[PDB]
Amino acid sequence: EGASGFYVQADAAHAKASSSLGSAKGFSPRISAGYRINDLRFAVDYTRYKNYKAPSTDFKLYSIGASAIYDFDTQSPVKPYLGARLSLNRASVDLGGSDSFSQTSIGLGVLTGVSYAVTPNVDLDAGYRYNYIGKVNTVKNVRSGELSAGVRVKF
Repeated sequence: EGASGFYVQADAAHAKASSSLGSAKGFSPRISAGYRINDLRFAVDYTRYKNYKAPSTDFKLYSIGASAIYDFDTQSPVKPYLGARLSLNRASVDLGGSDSFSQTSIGLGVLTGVSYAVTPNVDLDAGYRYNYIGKVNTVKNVRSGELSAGVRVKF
């Protein structure tokens, strides 16, 4: 109805990916862009997961997501939040030097966390995301948990 407080955010994340085959640990840098309407934040992000240590079959995970988030007001620069995320997900496996990708899978996740306002234009953000990514070319019940820390600049 009237958009405002456009912004960009970068996060670093410790992640755990799981499936019916097992689980693995790694890192999940994220970049997003967004804005506020009403008291809601909307954002698009690109995330890419890598293993710390490569299993016999190494892989990467990629998503592009759309998030809707509610920020709780307190009497303070500390602001809890709660949200939901829809995503398009792919996996990668290296094959003679080159990545080869899986089909695309729709994912559904929850996000929560806390922001701190450093100044009226800059926030720090400590978060948890959980994503149900489902079935990625053969492998079942793919899911991830991510703990993150980032910076948001509302230009």
